[PDB]
Amino acid sequence: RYQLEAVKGTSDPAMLADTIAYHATWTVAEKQEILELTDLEARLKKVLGLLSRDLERFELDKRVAQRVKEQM
Amino acid sequence: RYQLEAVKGTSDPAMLADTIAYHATWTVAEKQEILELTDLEARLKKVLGLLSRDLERFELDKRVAQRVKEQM
Repeated sequence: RYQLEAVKGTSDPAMLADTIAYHATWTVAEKQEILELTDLEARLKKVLGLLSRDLERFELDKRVAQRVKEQM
Repeated sequence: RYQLEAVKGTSDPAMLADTIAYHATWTVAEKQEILELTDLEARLKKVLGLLSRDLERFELDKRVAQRVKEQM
């Protein structure tokens, strides 16, 4: 994650969405969609919803993991 | 924001009332039934009752949008 922290001076939002949208691997084809999109706010709210479902399933994974340890 | 300039310029409230009733696009028969009523009371109450309904519809569409994004 130093690859984002060295490009903080670039304030181009569609380019940073192409960066962070690349720096998270959910699906290569939807990253091809985002990398080829014209609109910037659409790809920004898309990456927000993707990080939403990602961190939400992370927390569901932690819930199931504690469930398993307690059943142990 | 150039329709708000004709309602913030002068202080005569009848001209402001008719230009707020004109800046809200509606159906022709409702405009004729507003035209049948000579006072400003019932017609501005009708415009209020429809614009508040418009506010409810926009806020309902936004709430449905956020709940659908989280649900999906």
